[PDB]
Amino acid sequence: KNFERCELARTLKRLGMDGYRGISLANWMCLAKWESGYNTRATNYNAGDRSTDYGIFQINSRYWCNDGKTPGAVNACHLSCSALLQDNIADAVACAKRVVRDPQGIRAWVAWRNRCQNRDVRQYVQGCGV
Repeated sequence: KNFERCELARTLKRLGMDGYRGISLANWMCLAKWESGYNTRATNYNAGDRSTDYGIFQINSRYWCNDGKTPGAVNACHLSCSALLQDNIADAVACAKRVVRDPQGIRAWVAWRNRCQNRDVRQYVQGCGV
């Protein structure tokens, strides 16, 4: 499913993402935008280390979810990577929260550092009623 901007903003807000561990909704939107373009079915195989990024947040199989084909991987979110490919983003949001509970916080995603950190992210939630 490809979410429309404001639709996603409220979906994330209802899921408890607004200010989760100090992370604003605009930051989460900027993350999803640059990671998948708001596409829940987005996937990226990393030939270099044999891992795969799944869903709207492009969560990696090496540490977060289990797909059974990533060498020496763990499943910190305790989810089949398949759960990160559903139209319903509840499980992906639960896993994204797990990711940020670690020391790096939102910085875990390099794309957030590249395109959201110290950037004007207000545009992501303007007019969405959040």
